[PDB]
Formats: sequence, structure tokens, C-alpha cells
Amino acid sequence: KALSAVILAAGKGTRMYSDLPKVLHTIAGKPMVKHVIDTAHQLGSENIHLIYGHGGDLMRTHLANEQVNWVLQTEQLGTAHAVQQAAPFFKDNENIVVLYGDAPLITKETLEKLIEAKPENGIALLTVNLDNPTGYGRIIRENGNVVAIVEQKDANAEQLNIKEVNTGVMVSDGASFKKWLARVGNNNAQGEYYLTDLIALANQDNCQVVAVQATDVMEVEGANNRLQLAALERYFQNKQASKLLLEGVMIYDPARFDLRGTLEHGKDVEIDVNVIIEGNVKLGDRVKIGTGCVLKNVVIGNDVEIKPYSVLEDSIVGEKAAIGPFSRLRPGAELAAETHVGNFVEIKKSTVGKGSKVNHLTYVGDSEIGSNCNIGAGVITCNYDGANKFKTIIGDDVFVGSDTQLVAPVKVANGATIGAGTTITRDVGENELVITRVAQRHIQGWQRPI
Amino acid sequence: KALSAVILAAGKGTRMYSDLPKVLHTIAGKPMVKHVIDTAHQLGSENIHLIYGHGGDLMRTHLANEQVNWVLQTEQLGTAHAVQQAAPFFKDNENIVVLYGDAPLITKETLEKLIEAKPENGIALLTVNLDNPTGYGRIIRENGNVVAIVEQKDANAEQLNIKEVNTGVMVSDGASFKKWLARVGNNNAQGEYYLTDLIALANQDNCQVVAVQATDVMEVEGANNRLQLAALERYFQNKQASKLLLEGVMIYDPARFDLRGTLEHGKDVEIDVNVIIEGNVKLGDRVKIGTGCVLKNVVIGNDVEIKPYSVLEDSIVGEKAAIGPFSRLRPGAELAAETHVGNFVEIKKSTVGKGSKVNHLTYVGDSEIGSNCNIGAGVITCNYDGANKFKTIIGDDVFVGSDTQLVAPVKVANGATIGAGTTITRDVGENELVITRVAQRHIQGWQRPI
Amino acid sequence: KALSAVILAAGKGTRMYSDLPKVLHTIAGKPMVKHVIDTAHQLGSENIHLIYGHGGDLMRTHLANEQVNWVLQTEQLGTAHAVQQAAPFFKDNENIVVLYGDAPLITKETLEKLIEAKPENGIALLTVNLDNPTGYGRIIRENGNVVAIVEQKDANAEQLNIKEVNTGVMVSDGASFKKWLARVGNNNAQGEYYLTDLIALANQDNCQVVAVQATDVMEVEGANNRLQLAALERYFQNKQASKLLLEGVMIYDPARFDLRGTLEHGKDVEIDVNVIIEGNVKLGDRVKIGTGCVLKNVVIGNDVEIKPYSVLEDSIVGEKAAIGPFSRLRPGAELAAETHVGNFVEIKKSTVGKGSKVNHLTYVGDSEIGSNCNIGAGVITCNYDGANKFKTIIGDDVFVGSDTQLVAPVKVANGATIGAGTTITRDVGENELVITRVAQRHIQGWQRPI
Ligand SMILES: COc1cc2c(Nc3ccc(NC(=O)c4ccccc4)cc3)ncnc2cc1OCC(=O)O
Ligand SMILES: COc1cc2c(Nc3ccc(NC(=O)c4ccccc4)cc3)ncnc2cc1OCC(=O)O
Ligand SMILES: COc1cc2c(Nc3ccc(NC(=O)c4ccccc4)cc3)ncnc2cc1OCC(=O)O
Ligand SMILES: [Mg+2]
Ligand SMILES: [Mg+2]
Repeated sequence: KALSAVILAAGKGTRMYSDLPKVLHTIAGKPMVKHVIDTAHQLGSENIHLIYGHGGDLMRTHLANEQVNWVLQTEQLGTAHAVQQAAPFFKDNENIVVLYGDAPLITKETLEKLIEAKPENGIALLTVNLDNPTGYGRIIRENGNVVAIVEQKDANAEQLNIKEVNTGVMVSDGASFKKWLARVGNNNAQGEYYLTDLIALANQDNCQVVAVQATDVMEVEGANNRLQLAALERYFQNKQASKLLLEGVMIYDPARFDLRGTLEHGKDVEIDVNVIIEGNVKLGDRVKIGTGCVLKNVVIGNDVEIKPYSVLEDSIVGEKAAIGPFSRLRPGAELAAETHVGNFVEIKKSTVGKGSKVNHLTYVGDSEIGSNCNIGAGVITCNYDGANKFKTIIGDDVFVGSDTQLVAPVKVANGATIGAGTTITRDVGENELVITRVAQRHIQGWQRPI
Repeated sequence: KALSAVILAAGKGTRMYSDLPKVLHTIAGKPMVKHVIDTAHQLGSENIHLIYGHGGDLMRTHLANEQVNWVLQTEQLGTAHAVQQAAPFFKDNENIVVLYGDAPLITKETLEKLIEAKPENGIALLTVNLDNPTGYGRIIRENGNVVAIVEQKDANAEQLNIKEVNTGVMVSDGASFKKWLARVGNNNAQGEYYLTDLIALANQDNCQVVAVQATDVMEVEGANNRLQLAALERYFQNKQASKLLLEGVMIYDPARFDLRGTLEHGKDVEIDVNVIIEGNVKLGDRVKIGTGCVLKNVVIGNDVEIKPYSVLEDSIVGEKAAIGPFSRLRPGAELAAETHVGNFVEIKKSTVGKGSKVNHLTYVGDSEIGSNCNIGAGVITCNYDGANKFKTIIGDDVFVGSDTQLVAPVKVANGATIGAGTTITRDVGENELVITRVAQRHIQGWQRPI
Repeated sequence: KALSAVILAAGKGTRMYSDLPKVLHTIAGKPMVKHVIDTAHQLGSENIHLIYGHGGDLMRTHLANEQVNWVLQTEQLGTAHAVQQAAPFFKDNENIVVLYGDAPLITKETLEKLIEAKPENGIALLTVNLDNPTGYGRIIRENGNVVAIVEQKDANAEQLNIKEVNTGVMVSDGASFKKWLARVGNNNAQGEYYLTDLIALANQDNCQVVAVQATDVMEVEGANNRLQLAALERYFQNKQASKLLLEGVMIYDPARFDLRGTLEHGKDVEIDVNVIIEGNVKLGDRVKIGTGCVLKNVVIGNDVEIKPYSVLEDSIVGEKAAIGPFSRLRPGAELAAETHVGNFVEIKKSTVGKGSKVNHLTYVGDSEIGSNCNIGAGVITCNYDGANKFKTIIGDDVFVGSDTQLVAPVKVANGATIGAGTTITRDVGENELVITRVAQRHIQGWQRPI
């Protein structure tokens, strides 16, 4: 039957010592709560009820495009009170899964298993085994069905040795939630309405509560501070790296690899140590990425080698291209097949045609460069003062001599040759050779001050 | 009552295979012995007696400004002999704590606890529990008071299972040290005067020896070689990173973070992987540091972003500035608020005014640049041959065209405009436009050799 | 007596998801099979029989210069069948050691111990203790001599608790191999001729099989996929780093150090985090390597400092030189003693004489530079269009002004001085001062568009 989700995301996260609310801190480049929202969507959730409160304006701005129901909680009275804020929107005939915005690593696979196990009119409770369960609510089974969650302070000597504990994640139908949430009381040391009390209330109605164990404890771990957040980050990155390794990506050291988005890859892709992949990246067959590279939102064709300490963003690189080391591709850089970009070169919002080379100490911005061009060392595209970033157009088979300035707007036609040290302000015609006439003074017998 | 410290630092450190003496090898950028000296000072030590020997001249040069008593030991006859070298300087009425220059991670907190526990006319002995205590002197308690330290070769089957062992760190009063040190003998397999024998001598005088356990074993671990030193380094860096994380600094991977000095920070500071912080660094609120950056002795204002692979030293950066990627700030670089420094740019001993930009392939040295200037790509400040690094002075609202050389000493006044490819040797006046008149030869129908 | 080796290397390595065969994937920059071949050679193997099959053409091209006997297996019928392919080449009177091309970390020391233990006309079997031996063939000893290898599915409750298991590595004489290999059958669930059956056949002949335990399990671990390969890589790099640390090399973080070849070092060498050493590298005394450096096939003299993010290949650096940060040395770079190479500088196939400095934003290619030269910022060596990379020759004590282009072929004699912004096309004589005569237009009262 249908499914909807409730995500608790109202927490201040005081121990983060941040102006952000708790769930907006990122794992792998995206907010903890976004991980959970995405997981909820992957499960096929019809509605996603987001319980929010602290940092409300920041939540709204940071998650503006998320397809969620914004349930603004005015006061924090416990998890049961939080869930009950969304209860009026529950369908009687749908399943509801309760999730936590500060526990981001819960997987679709584990939640599918939880939902599957839910008995009619009953509850499916996600549990986990801990080597040291001290502090956590112990799962008491009579059958394989949960009759109680006994808290640390109430447990007898025998119960304290129970390793299986409550995670707080649970599934039940909407009608049952609406029914039981209205019966939850707050007579306890904290004065809070606990969602945990639904296990008791379910048993009061002779409805069975089934336990389902999480595969990894890190799926249910929350982040209360940045040390814990860093632990989740490393676990997540290791898991991502392991998946890629088993898919056939050669990651030289998975402990020194970071994926912050999505990676599409071909076969025989090699990634050296300390590479960061951000946004949506596509790598073709036999792509080799050297140490220290940063790729953000890029498409890299087959057989490309990116040499060390290259930074690429919002760019496209054709097959058999060679980039780096120390290359910078800024947004809008489009390199054709078999191109060459070398050290201390910056390309911004420019197209570079097949076979062309830009190998040293050069800035190319707002330009179109044709096929088989030779852009010499020290070449710079620039503008007049007060300009609006006008374009430099370079044709096919053009030689641009070293340390030449190309002053936009300007066009250099096919087959043109430009001598070293030239300032190009007027258009250059097809097969036109332009060389600078220098005036020099030569003084003989100049003894250096040494 | 008063406190003084004795630090054993005479060792050759043969297994380091170094020309340095043992205690001068660094942890987090400073000598092992300096860590211990600093800890001794933090405790409120009145005197610090440094027992030294091997590499004496190097010790003297490397630790010249340390407020210690230089006790030169001419021969190594054991720990008791070493401590007795400083004994004539002990006050009868002060406490003396014995520390080791090759065991650098001992904390102030642990030592305060040790001193607190010292009974009058007795000894406080720092101990530690080891899972495998094989090789170490076993602590024999009768009460919670130490009656013997039984060495591995002397221990019976029962005593070998004792996990608590001697660390060698101890506190006693000066009069008691002077008394007992004179009674220590050398009748043992090594022929050495052992400080350990004070436990026996104390009990001979019916003076109680109290045991105090160290929190972490790494506090009492020594470094005999560079493998062990590296282990201490990693433990120390992890501990530093954890502290910063709990304080609210977002360190993306604490295993790839290095602090070699002191870090002052605001809130919501983000530090990406493989960053090194050296000397005294201050970061404001919401500072973001990209991957691969090196910051040494820098002050960074609020809301600054440092992009990847930037190296900064002895520099100041104003609020909302943008630095990198691939930026180099050398000593004396002072960037005002809202400045921009880009890839392949080097700034040395220069001031750059509010809003100014230096974004590509540029060297600015020994210069003053005003507010809202545009320093084009390829611009270089230089000197005449035989000069003494003279200054380039650039006013407010100046445009410097790409690939221009500024030849110091030279002044460019407010509002001036300099065309691309210019060589500036004479002063430029207010609102003066200077453009280079180029001579070019144009040859039509030049067929390239392709 | 004499020794020869058989290496099994025929596997497809399907779970690598690669166009390469299994054993060509690299550990520390070289094919897994090459590690084993080298180890076989270090042991003093007279012949090395390489059993190959899948990716045969790639094996042949990648391992063309290896001194091995190429035994092409046409079908995979089990390990015994594989070894029997080389059996006709076994000497009756030599020992034969069987090794696996996908288990690269087996050490010479372990194999020497295995060979030593081999009883006459018997077998030496390499075994290993596993905490969880589930799945592996259990070693059954009667004496300290192996009477059976009992597989998981056949073992009784008692035998399953045996921790010692078969690795598959074994030594026996050539005559015995030829004898027993002909008796191996394939009556089992897999229908394969197993080398394991030699233990049974040896006991049938009343020949003793002796067990020898491997020191580390990682010596006998195979890599079936890239996740397992990465685990072997990290173990190997840690082991290499540990060796260097114990030899006296200061590696700041051995978890962030990579050696992919061989390193020769002096004393007091310091290597910061994220350094990669490739090919054959030699470092002198007191060499300091900053973070992020890549050194491939380089010789570095005494007292050289390489600052962060420098990339060096096929280059030589004289004593007391200073390189970096952000320096690029390409093949053929030869720097003399006391030279200086700075940020955003690229040197290719050039010699640079004693005391000379090239400190900013410069390309020097195909050049000879003499002693005590000053190569200014922005200097570029270049060629005419259609040239064949001709040479620039610069003498001793030459000053080259900033942003000057040197157009090869050209010679600049001793003591010459070149002004900033010059284009040098004609040879410059001894003590000749060359300065560019600029034409400038100065327009007063030019109000900028701001
Ligand atoms: C941050 O948003 C909230 C998270 C909560 C939250 N998060 C959470 C829940 C469970 C875990 N996981 C475990 O308890 C657990 C961890 C390891 C093993 C077993 C269990 C972690 C975080 N728990 C309880 N209340 C929460 C309330 C939150 O805001 C809503 C509000 O303030 O009304
Ligand atoms: C390097 O300076 C010295 C250190 C010593 C030294 N250092 C030391 C002492 C204790 C530890 N720690 C432990 O024994 C220990 C470690 C782990 C668990 C328990 C104990 C480590 C280094 N120990 C003994 N004698 C030492 C002598 C030294 O030079 C003075 C001289 O040569 O006279
Ligand atoms: C890749 O080349 C082969 C490796 C084999 C191979 N490699 C191997 C052998 C042993 C181990 N190690 C273990 O079994 C082991 C690991 C850990 C503990 C104990 C044992 C790993 C790889 N094993 C068996 N057959 C193999 C066959 C191969 O190609 C030859 C052919 O296909 O005919
Ligand atoms: Mg230039
Ligand atoms: Mg120029």
C-alpha cells in the first residue's frame, strides 16, 4: 500500500556551536536532512512531512525546492508531539515511516525491509545490536515480537545484558498513529511525550510490534556535534569508495578519496590519492586522474589524462585530451578531442577546438579557439577598461606567439601567424602574418654592478 | 606549595639515525623537549632543570630562549644519577616533578592530578594499565599504596598478570629527593643508578608512595625511533583535531588535518581535507579553507574563502576577501577587505587596498596598491639591475592593463589607466591614460609550414 | 641445490571489470605478477615458468623484457594442470617453488624459510593461521608433518576449529612434481585437477610434507577485485614507510606517503604529508620535501629544500638548491648547486648553472643557463613557427629583465644585461646592455568609466 514519511528536523544542534540549525550541516556536500528526504523519495513516499522549528528561515532558504510538507513546530515537547504535528495529514490506509534529519545514513534497503515486516494494524520497529548498549532502551522480545522498550535506569541486571536496542525508527499505518499519538502521556522525568510509548500502546490494543535489525549501526547514528558528523562523513565516503572499487574503478587509496555528489564511470578508470569529485561528474573509459585533482560538475571523455593538481568546474573535455598538471578549467570551458592544456593555464568560458594546445602560463577567457591552434606561453586574452567581457575569436590552424595579448573584441582568421610579444587589437585576416617591430638600444661594454 | 621540574634530555637517540640529539626531533612542529618544558611551565614550575648531554651545542642553539637551568651531564649512569645532577638546586620545601624529554605528550591535567595525590614526605608515582605489560615494572600495591616495582625478570607468575606498570614519572619534595638520591646504589645487571629505587627507599623510611593512573598510555610513551615518533604525531594531531571539532570547527577529515602551532577560530569555520596550519593562525567567523592549503602565521578576517592549493605566510587578509586557487602570499602580504587574489598570483611584502583585484599570472612585490584597483593578468612589478628592491606605489581606482611591467621605483596616481603590454618606468599622474604605441609588420598570404 | 619457480598468471580477473588480465593490475606502480617475478629472481631462481592465458597479447607487451619462460595455457583445468604445463622443463635435481601472480606480497624471507624446511623427496607447504578459517583447507598434522588438507565442506566439528590453513604455495623437487602431477585426478565437485592433491600423493609414497607458517597473512592474500587490491596496496605502502622510518627517514605521516619504485636516502631526510615518490629516486643528506610534492626518477643533492606542490621528473638537483612551491621540473631539467626555482616556473630539458635564480612565472625550455644568472619574472624561451625546438644559450652572470621573450636559436654571452619587456632574436654579446625603446601615448584628464 501507499507510503508517506515524517522527518524530525526541528533541533537547534547547540553542540555544533553554529548559526545553522542541526540538520543543515552537510555530509558529502549536502545537508543531513536532504540525505533523509532523498532516501524517503527513493522508497516511494507519497508525502514527506518535514517537522522543523529552529533556524526556520534558514531551513526554508536552504531546502526551498524540496517536495516536502512544511510542518512548523512552535514548541519541543518530545518525539511523539513532533510526529503528531503531521498526524492530521496521515492517510488512514497508508504506511507512515518515522525518520530523523540528524541521522542521515539510513538506507532505502533497510527501510524497505522494515516496511515489509510491518504486521497489519501493528508496528515495525527498527532495532540494532550494540556491543556496549549502556544508555539505550533495551528491546524485550516475547516471541520475536516486542513487548517493551526498557530504558537503562529501569532495566534489571539481566535486561542490561540485552544488546538489542531501540533506534527510534518505526513504521505503522496512519490510522494507528493518529489513534496512539493521542494517548501518549508525558509523566516521566523529562516531561516529554515519547514516541517510544507507542510500543506499550500497541500492546495495550493487542497489536503486534515486530523488530527488524539494521545492518550497520552507522545507519541509525545521529550527529550531535562536528566530531560525530566527521565520523559519519568518513563512514559514508568509505562506503562510496568501496562501491566504486567493486564496480571496477581503481581508487589508489579509498581513505584519500572524496565523492560529494554523483559519479558516472566507464571501465579502467584510475583515480590517484587526494582527489575530490563534486556535483555531477561523468568519466569515460580509461580516464586517469592524478593526485590532488578537484572535479566539480564535469564531463570527461574516453582516454583523457588529468595530471596532478588540476581544478576543473562546469567544463567538458573531449576524448584523448591531456590536462595538467596545475591546470585550471573554470565554468564554460569546453575542450575538444585531442586538446592539450598545461601548467599554470586558466581557461574560462571558452571553446578550444580539436588538437589545439595551450601549454604554459596563459589565460584564455570568453574565447572561441579553432582546431589545431598553437597558443604560446604567456598569451593573455584581455579587455579594454569599462568593457563588458567581449569575445576573442580564433580560427583554425592559428599560431599565436608567446607573450601576446589578444584584446577583445577581436577576430583572428584561419591560418594566421602572430609573432611573439605582440599586442593584437585589430582583426587578423586569413593567412596573415603579424610580427611586432621592436626598437632596441644596444650599449656595448656595460659592466654589471657585481 | 611551590613546584619545580626536572627534565631528562641527555639521550643520543641512536635509533633515530640522526645528527640531532633525541629530544630535538619535532612533534607538531616543535621539539619533543619543548612540549615538556611548556607543560612544566603551564603547571606553574618555578624552576625547570634541563638535564642535557649529547648534542649539547645543538640543544643550546635550538633551545636558547628557554627559561631553564642548563645542567650538563658528563656521563650517563642512570636516571637517579641524572636527577641528582639538579638536586643541589632543589628547595627543601618545594615539590619536584620528574619528566622525560623524549616522552612529550604528558598533559598538565594528569600532572596536576599526580601532584595533588602526593602525601607529605612521600612520593606520587604515575602509573598506567597495559593490556600486555610484558617488559615493564609491575606496581605492587598493599593498600592503594605502592610497596614495590617488580621488574619483568623478577616477577612471579601471579605478578606477571599485573597490568599496572611504572611510567617513571614521579613527584616528591626536594628534601626527600636529596636524601634518597644519595642512597641509590648501582648493584644490578646494568650497573646503573635507577630512579625506580626511590620507591624502596621511601618505604624504608616509612613514607607512603601513592599511585596515580595516567588517562592515556600515549601520555607516557617515549619515542626511540622515527616510527614511534610518527605514532605520537598522529595521536597528537587526532587529539588536536577532536578538540577543534568539539569547539565547532568543521574539519572535513580530521585524519587529514595538521596543526603545528596555535589556532584561534570563530564560528562556522570550514576546513577541507589536507590543510596544514603552522605557527600562530587566527581565523574569523565563517572562514572557508579549501583542500591543500598551507597557512603559516596568518590572520584571516570574517567571511574569507581560501580556495584550493593556496600557500600563505606572515600575511593578513581582511574580511570578505577571496583568495585562490593556486595563490601565493609571501611574508608581508596585507590584503584589505573585499579583495580578490586569483590563480598563479604571487604577492610579497605588499599592501592591497579594499575591493582591488589581482586575479591571474601576476607578481606584486614591495608595492602599495590602493582601493578598487584592477591589476590585469600578466602584470609584474620589477627592478633595475643592481637595485635594492625599491617600491611601486599605485593609488586608488587604477586600471593596469594585462602584461604590463611596473619598474620600481615608480608611482601611479589615483584614477590612472595603463594599456596592455606597457612598460611603466616614469611616474603616472592622476587621471593619466598611458597606452603603448606598437609598430607591426603585416604580411599577407603567409602560408604556414603545415 | 638449484631452484626454479612456477608462477600462475592465466586468470581473467572478471571481478576487476577490466580489459586487462588479472595479474597486470599494479601494486606500488608495478604489475602484481612483476612483484612475484622479482621475488622469484631475488631467491636465485634459475628458471621462472610463467603460466599465462587470458590477455596473452597484453601480458606479452607489458612483460616483454622479463626473463621468464612463456608457458601459454590453452584451457583452465585447475592448479595442478597449470603447473604441469611447465613440468617438462623441471630439472629432476632442482627445487621448484609454486607461486601465484595475483598474490603479489609473498616475501623472499618467507620463501627462503619454506625452501630450507623442505625434506628430501618431500614437500614444504606454506600455511597461515586465520582467526576465522571458514572456507579454507584445514591443515591436519600428525607430528609437525601434514597428512591432509581437509576442505571446509568435509571437516568435522573438531577440524573446523583448526586455525592453520593451506595457502597453496609449496616447494618440492622437479622429479617429485613430474611424478605426482601425472597422478592428480579431477573427481570432485569442480571437476578440476587440484595442486592440493599432492599432499595426499606424497603421503601415499611415504614422503613427508612439512608445514611452514607465513609471518603475515597479507603475504598470501590474493586480489580478486580492486577493493582487495587497494587493501594490498595500503599494507604494502605502510610496510615500505615503516622500513624507511626505522632507517631514519622522517615521514611526517606514513599513512599519507607513497613509494612506487625505489628510494635511496641520506640522513635527516624530512618528508611532509602527501608526497609521492616514483621510479628510482635518490635523496641526499638533510633533504626536506614539502607537502604535496611528486618526485619521479630524480636525483636530489644534500641540503635541498623542495617546497610544497612541486612536480619533478627525470631531473637532477644540485646541493643546497631551493625548489618551489608550485615548481615544475620536466624531463632533462638539470639544476646546479645553490640554484633557486620558484612558483609557477616550468623548466624543461635545460641546464641551469650554480647560483642562478628563476623565481616567478617563467618557462625555460631547451636552454643552457650559466652560473649566477638572474632570470626575471615572466621570462619565456620560445621558437619561431615551424621550428624544431632550437636552443637558447645563456652565459654566466647574465641579467634577463622581466617579461622578456628569448627566441631560439639565440645566444646571450657572459655579463649581458637585458631590460624588461624585450624580445631577443639576435645574439647578445659579452657585457652588452639591451633595452627596449618604447613609444607611449600619454593622455591627460582621462576620466575612467566608473
Ligand atoms: C534534529 O531533529 C530532531 C532529531 C531528534 C532525534 N534524532 C535522533 C534519533 C535517533 C538517533 N539514533 C539513536 O538514538 C541511536 C543511535 C545509535 C544506536 C541506537 C540508537 C539519532 C538521532 N531524536 C529525538 N528527537 C529528535 C528531535 C528532533 O527535532 C524535533 C524536535 O525537536 O521536536
Ligand atoms: C632522552 O633523555 C632521556 C630519557 C630517558 C628516559 N625516557 C623515557 C622514560 C619513560 C618512558 N616511558 C615508559 O617507560 C613507559 C612507556 C609506556 C608505558 C609505561 C612506561 C619513555 C621514555 N627514560 C630513562 N632514562 C632516560 C634518560 C635520558 O637522558 C638522560 C640520561 O641519559 O641520563
Ligand atoms: C591469476 O592466476 C591464477 C591464480 C590462481 C590462484 N591464485 C591465488 C592462490 C592462493 C591465494 N591465497 C589463498 O588462497 C589464501 C589467502 C589467504 C589465506 C590463506 C590462503 C590467492 C590467490 N589460485 C588458484 N588458481 C589460480 C589460477 C591462476 O591462473 C592459472 C589458471 O587459471 O590456470
Ligand atoms: Mg607575460
Ligand atoms: Mg610582454
